[PDB]
Amino acid sequence: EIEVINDGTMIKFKDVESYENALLKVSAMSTSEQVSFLNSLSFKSQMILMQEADGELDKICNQAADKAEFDVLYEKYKHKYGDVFMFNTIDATDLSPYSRLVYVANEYFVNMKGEFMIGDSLVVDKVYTDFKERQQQFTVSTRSSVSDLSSINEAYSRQKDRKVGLYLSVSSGIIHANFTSQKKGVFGWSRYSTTYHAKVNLRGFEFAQGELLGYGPVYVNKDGIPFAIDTKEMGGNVTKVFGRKLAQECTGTIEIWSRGVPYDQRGFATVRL
Amino acid sequence: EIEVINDGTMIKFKDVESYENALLKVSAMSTSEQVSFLNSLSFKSQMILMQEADGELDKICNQAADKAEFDVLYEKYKHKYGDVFMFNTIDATDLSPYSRLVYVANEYFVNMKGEFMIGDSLVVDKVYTDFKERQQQFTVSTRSSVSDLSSINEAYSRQKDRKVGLYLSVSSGIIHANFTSQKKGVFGWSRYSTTYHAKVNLRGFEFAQGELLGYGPVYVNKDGIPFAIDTKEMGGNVTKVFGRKLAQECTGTIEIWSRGVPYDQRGFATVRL
Ligand SMILES: [Cl-]
Ligand SMILES: [Cl-]
Ligand SMILES: [Cl-]
Ligand SMILES: [Cl-]
Ligand SMILES: [Cl-]
Ligand SMILES: [Cl-]
Ligand SMILES: [Cl-]
Ligand SMILES: [Cl-]
Ligand SMILES: [Cl-]
Ligand SMILES: [Cl-]
Repeated sequence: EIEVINDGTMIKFKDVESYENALLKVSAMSTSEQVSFLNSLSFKSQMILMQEADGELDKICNQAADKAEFDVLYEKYKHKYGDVFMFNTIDATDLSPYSRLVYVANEYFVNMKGEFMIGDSLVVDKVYTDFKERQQQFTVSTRSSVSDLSSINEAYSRQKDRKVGLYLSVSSGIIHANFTSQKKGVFGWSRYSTTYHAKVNLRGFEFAQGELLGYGPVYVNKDGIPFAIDTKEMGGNVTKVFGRKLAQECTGTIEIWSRGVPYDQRGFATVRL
Repeated sequence: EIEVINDGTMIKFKDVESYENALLKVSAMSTSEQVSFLNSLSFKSQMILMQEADGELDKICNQAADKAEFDVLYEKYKHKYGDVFMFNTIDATDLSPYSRLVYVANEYFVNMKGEFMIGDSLVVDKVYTDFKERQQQFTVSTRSSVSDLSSINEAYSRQKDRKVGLYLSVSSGIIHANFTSQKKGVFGWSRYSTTYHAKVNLRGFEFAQGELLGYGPVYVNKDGIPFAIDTKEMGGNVTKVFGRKLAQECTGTIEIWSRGVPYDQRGFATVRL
């Protein structure tokens, strides 16, 4: 038996067996079935609040005309849900509220204080102290990592058994590029030959164009001119004069992929030279 | 003019113009053309050493019968190249030596001490203090991150505009699962409905099988039995009784992907419950 006590503010189970059984039966239902089974019991659990919280976040993203308006709405939203729920302290672009619960499926029966009862025993369910405790791990290593536009002068894409990079530096107006590629073997990562592919869009820039039809290498103006680099097969450590600076600042973006790293998985970087 | 002095141990350029020109012309050549142009000058540069270092690492991976033998070979290799070159201090599976040079294309002309000359001026080229200084960045954010088998009880795949996760925890033998999914909007990440896909291979495990043909939910033995989970469309925060422990330890692996995150980009995790 499931009993709603303390004027619809507490779920009480007969014993451990009743609780574990109700958890299995309720967690196996569809969201609508769960919402209706809880409506049957006239009990608002943390799960019903999560439905509401998620519904309200989706509506805030739809009514907000601009960032400043969203910021006003979202501050009120966080204040509203930021006590029962927890927000992402690592990535501030992740807007969603989170359960504080370690034993996640208990969300169906815990109340607004994270409580439920087994007979005369009160269970204050196990919670995370902070969001960082939930995502905490001893590892630094990942299967895959691809750089975004917040990476400065360094673009990479490390996949499961192939890596590619484009590293930029500048000495007296001369821009140096390092094209890199590795393959995962039985003993680890080692350099291997590949074809490099880049998409360069830079301001105040001259490209060090390679020899073509017996003309060049020559500095070709690419000031705000997007262009592509599709090399021939080369080693895993290629060093090149990438170009020169025409102005005080050389800004823009770079994208890098290879024969082994597909365009979809290309690495990005903002250029500041 | 390019002049090899101090009995083939130093490259001397006439002026800055000669150096910048030779750097452009040499960096635009093919690897073989560069190796031959340097052989023409009877000068061994850091570039020729990198060719040798890379060639020797590839040969060590081919002659090593096992890890312990490689370890003996690779210790001697590191000692040999670990002064002129730099090894990866962050990822120990990355075996390759690295240039200490900031201005990478200078590898063609720098000697074994990272030197070259402009007339009577000696240039001790700019180097990185440590490997960490080369990979150093202020950002924590990436475009893409996928967990590997070193991630314990948490598998994820965060792509450019879609995320998926499978988080496991255990309370008194009852295993709790959290299936998560987010989409990137104009204001950031928010929850959205998707179809989840998992590949589970666990020891000492009973799966909490959902209702099928009016039978269950029921605990089905999956002790060392690989099996798949292909859900129907569900929200971005699904909580489930995943199963139960049959023994003292529940170990194995989990793989997670979704309708938005393709199988290729599926996240991994080792399970220890
Ligand atoms: Cl009452
Ligand atoms: Cl990006
Ligand atoms: Cl400069
Ligand atoms: Cl090209
Ligand atoms: Cl390849
Ligand atoms: Cl001499
Ligand atoms: Cl992996
Ligand atoms: Cl346990
Ligand atoms: Cl299934
Ligand atoms: Cl989708």
